[PDB]
Amino acid sequence: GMRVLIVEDEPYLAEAIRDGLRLEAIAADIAGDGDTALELLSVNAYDIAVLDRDIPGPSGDEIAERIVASGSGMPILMLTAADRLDDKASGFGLGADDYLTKPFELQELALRLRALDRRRASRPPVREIAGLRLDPFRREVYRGGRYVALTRKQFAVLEVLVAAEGGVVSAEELLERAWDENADPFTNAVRITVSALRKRLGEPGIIATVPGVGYRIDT
Ligand code: BEF
Ligand SMILES: [Mg+2]
Repeated sequence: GMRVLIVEDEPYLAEAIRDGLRLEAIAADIAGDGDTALELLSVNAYDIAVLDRDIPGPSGDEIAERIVASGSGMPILMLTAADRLDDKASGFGLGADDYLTKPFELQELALRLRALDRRRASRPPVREIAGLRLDPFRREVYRGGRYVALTRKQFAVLEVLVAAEGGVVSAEELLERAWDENADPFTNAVRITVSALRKRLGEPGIIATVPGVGYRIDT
C-alpha cells in the first residue's frame, strides 16, 4: 500500500480525497493548515505529499520547501487552484515533482500518485547522533531528552554537522549549506554562529573544532 499526506484547507474536499483513495490501498492523513502539516511530517513517514498552496499558517509552498530541504526525497504533488503558467513555474521551482490544477479528476490524481511512487529511489539524512535528536519540520532539538531552544540559523548549522555523522565539515561548506546560495557571507558568520550554538547546547562539549579545517560532532 501507499501512505500519503494531504494538505488542504477546504475540509470536505480533503475528506472526499482521503475517502475516495482508501479502498484502493492509499491511506491518507489530512492536514487543514501549515502547522498541522509540519506536526504530521515530524512524526510520520509518508510516500507522497499532496499540497494545496493557499492554506492557513505556513503556506503549501513553505511546506514544499521544508520537505525538499529535509532531504527525505519524498515526492511532492501540488494540487491547487493556482492554475496560471506563472504558478506552475513557481511550484516546479520550489521542488514539486508534479502539479495538478483544480478542478481535477480523482482517478488522474491516483494515476499520478502511483507514477510518482514508482520512481522514488534511499538514504535519509542522519538526524540523531551522540544524544542529539533533531526534527527539521518543527526545527527542534532534544539533547538527552532535554529541549534545547535554538535560532533558525543555529539549527541549520547543527543539522549539517549531525548529517555528517562525526565527520568534518569546513566553514566554507557550512556557508554553502546553511546560508542561501545567493548570499555570499564570510566565514566569520559561521564561526560566530557555531559559538552561539555551542553555548545553547551546554556542557559537555559536543561540537569539536578541527583546527584549520572545520567542525565536527565529537564522536
Ligand atoms: F488553496 Be489551494 F491553492 F487550491
Ligand atoms: Mg487552499
